[PDB]
Amino acid sequence: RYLFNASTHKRTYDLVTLFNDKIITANKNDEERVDVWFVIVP
Amino acid sequence: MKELIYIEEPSILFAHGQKCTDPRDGLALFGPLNQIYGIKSGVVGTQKGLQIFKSYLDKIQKPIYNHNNITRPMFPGFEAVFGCKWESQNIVFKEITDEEIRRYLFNASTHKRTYDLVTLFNDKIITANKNDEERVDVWFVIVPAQFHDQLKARLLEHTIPTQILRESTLAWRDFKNTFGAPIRDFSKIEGHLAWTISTAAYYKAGGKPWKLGDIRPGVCYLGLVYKKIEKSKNPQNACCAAQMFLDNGDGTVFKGEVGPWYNPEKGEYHLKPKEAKALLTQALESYKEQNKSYPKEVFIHARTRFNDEEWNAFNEVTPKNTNLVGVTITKSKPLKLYKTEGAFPIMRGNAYIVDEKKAFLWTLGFVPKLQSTLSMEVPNPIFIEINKGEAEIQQVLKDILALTKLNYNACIYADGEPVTLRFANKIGEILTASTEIKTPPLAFKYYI
RNA sequence: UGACGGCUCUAAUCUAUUAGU
DNA sequence: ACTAATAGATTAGAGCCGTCA
Ligand SMILES: [Mg+2]
Repeated sequence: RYLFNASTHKRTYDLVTLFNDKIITANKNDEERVDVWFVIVP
Repeated sequence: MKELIYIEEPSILFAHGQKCTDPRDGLALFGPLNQIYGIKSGVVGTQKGLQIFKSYLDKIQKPIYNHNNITRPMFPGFEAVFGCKWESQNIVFKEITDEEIRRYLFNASTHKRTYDLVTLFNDKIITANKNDEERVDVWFVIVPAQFHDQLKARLLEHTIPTQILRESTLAWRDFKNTFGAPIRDFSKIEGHLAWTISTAAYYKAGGKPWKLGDIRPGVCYLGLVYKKIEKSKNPQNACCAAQMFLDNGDGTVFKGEVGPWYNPEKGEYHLKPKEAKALLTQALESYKEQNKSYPKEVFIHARTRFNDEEWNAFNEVTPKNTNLVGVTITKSKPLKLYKTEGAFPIMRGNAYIVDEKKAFLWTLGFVPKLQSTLSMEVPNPIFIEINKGEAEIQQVLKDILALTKLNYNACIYADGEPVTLRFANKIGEILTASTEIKTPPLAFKYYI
């Protein structure tokens, strides 16, 4: 949800952990070979 | 004086969503399922390896024949079967030291020489991957024994596909002996060699040749195996699980659960009580999150009878409405049969039921269309037993045969044992080379 | 390590008992 | 309460050799 500009450390850490774990799991789990990853952020 | 029940052979799928039996027929007729626009290679070794590999690669593009094409279909051409571009004008090459002062490798200190050579190769590959701008997909290694084991173990951390080919495999023409004859004559199975290398290269580049389409939903397959290791106190750890075979709304999956759970005892090949829970706990959620639902029915394969307390612990661990069955497969059981007439053996797919649980099954019987038998001599059966669990015997007997053709490392018509145990065994010896590996990857590409 | 199969020798724990200091 | 010697019956490594007359 919205936690204001405060807790900005947690604010960036949560999102970056989510994206990083998603990318790492995709790289180490899926079978199809990929070359580039285009990240779309709102 | 008992009738033997015959089970019809299952079928596989190919391009355009159509069915067939032999993978080679589908390849020569419809090719692969998914398509990759091409592959970019990369080679390491000596310049002799470079010229030999280039010569062989340009030899592949033209069709080749077999001694008796009915026994083995002909190879029509790499681009014909696949249409995937693979040329000999896009190869990168990193030179190796060639003076080779340590020419005494085969008769010297094994550990030091192996560590030095594997360090050299791995460091060169890492430097090439982390420095050069040009992209790479696979790597072929040519070398002129506890040797190939360490090569993949250290590189497993960096998630890079790899392949190794013997120096005598490609240029077998001049590989003569003291008599002068080739030591590994390949004058009859060159087409099948091309088949095997081409399919291995296509898979390891990210292409999926074929998938099953005669499977039922709500089922999961699993297997376990044990291997011997002695470092300090002989901890018979093993317990290297494999296979998941889950089914989402559409598709096949071969991730599996990996990690060497430890059995500290000496001869207790039976699983530890503490480690048992973690295996099923790590197996369940992988299917759950992909398919959004729990697996109603599950399967367990093995190769050794296990005690009761592990089964109990699994029973409390397993969720509601899930049946647990442990299927034991044995290969060394003398049940030599004989066809009454002719110089010719029995078919494949014949099953013999002795009781409610135990059974004898054949896989190495002649194909009706191959005009010959896979086994060199009269084949021997395999024994199937159900230790614990309640289910229908007939569907289990027919279902194992469906998993006798998913061998991606080769293009044989079928393999005796189901490839689940083969995958687990293959993971075993390659994951135990180095004990410093943490969180191993969950893909079959890197170590096959 | 091309991959499969058929073989050939070597080793080892778990039962249940005996002889044994 | 553990140390040797005979069996039945499981259970795992390695090493050769052919490739379907
Ligand atoms: Mg291989």
